[PDB]
Amino acid sequence: AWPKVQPEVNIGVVGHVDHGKTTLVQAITGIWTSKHSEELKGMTIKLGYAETNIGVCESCKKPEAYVTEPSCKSCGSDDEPKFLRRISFIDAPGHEVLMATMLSGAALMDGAILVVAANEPFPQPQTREHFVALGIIGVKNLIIVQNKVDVVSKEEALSQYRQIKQFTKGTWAENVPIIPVSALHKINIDSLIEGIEEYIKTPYRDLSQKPVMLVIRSADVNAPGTQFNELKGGVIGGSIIQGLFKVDQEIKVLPGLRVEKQGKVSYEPIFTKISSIAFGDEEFKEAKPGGLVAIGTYLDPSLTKADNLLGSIITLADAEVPVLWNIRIKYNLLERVVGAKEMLKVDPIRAKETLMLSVGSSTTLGIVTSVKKDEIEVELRRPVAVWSNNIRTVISRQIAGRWRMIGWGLVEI
Ligand SMILES: Nc1nc2c(ncn2[C@@H]2O[C@H](COP(=O)(O)OP(=O)(O)CP(=O)(O)O)[C@@H](O)[C@H]2O)c(=O)[nH]1
Ligand code: NA
Ligand code: NA
Ligand code: NA
Repeated sequence: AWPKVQPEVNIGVVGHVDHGKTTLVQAITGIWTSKHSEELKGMTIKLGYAETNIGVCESCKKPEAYVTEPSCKSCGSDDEPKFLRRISFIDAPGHEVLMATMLSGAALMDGAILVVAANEPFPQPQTREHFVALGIIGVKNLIIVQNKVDVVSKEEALSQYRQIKQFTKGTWAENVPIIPVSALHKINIDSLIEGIEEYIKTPYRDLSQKPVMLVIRSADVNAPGTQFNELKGGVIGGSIIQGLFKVDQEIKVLPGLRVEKQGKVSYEPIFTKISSIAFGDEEFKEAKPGGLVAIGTYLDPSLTKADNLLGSIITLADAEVPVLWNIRIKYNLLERVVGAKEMLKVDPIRAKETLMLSVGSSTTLGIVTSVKKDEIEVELRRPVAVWSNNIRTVISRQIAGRWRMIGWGLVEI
């Protein structure tokens, strides 16, 4: 029997609307992440999450030898496959109005799959925008998956293949592989598993770093395999980006609970202890980077699920983490509005304007109070928890009623 371990790597799945991201995750994991019959009142808005084990049948033909279940009967072997690792997928919504959600999920990714529909002109707006965001944030362990190849001839697929290679030529993604599949009919998925093992290696983890977990609200993610057992108290979900946490460790939620004392709005950190640690349906004594973890606490559930709880990160109780209402950012602007149907030119940052800041897994609006050539200073509508000095931020500006990614930078403390 394969061992029960936590997922050790997060693979993002991004791409233009309806290109088949959720169906590809289902092809790999067997899990349909988005309740898709109807949603709220015309797309999925939450992140999708699913996990799978990955194995390989030793004396069997590749790529068919790679498996996602402990069986080798498909290749004539009577042995169990060799367990390789457990992986997880962060499924981001494709709609252009939901870019903040993609950026929030991109903070959790160790690698990424860019889904490109073979029956659509390349590149579509969010194909370009999700690709640029990946390079901006540093998720450069990328596989480009040519989905829906069942719809088109081998000629048309190869034609689009050459377009993608020319698009990536001269960029950081020049050597990125392109793997054609049919997610819906599960064709050539084995070559994608092989590509994942070859191009999305599990990253080195510095397990001595100060433990930091980026929180994902329960209402912002669909994780069918994970469940909130809250007999001991509220459960907080998210992903560990550095260090490790253990059961019985004293922790704090930052910035914390909104409090208005005499008309003064502040955020009080919430302290608790880790009652339990869960990945999917299994309990663990420790939690490392990789996978969506469920941190069981002793807090009352009405607190952990409250909208007034600005729970952006979790750290150890005695960790030093500034919570800033004002931040300075060494920024860089793009050359063009990438996610629009027509690529506008981006105007420079001007004082007194409102910008959207993606920091870790949170999004915050703020007022520019100082503009320089390579630095800005922002008055934040809500504080952000800054656990390090080299923290990436993505800058967005509202254009035509839609927030569009215009630049990036580093939060300087
Ligand atoms: N013919 C064919 N259709 C596919 C394939 N993969 C997905 N589709 C179809 O495309 C449609 C959208 O697929 P879905 O996986 O939901 O796309 P999505 O990208 O997750 C939608 P969103 O961008 O809102 O997240 C569905 O009808 C699905 O059946 C494929 O490999 N071949
Ligand atoms: Na599986
Ligand atoms: Na990362
Ligand atoms: Na084809």
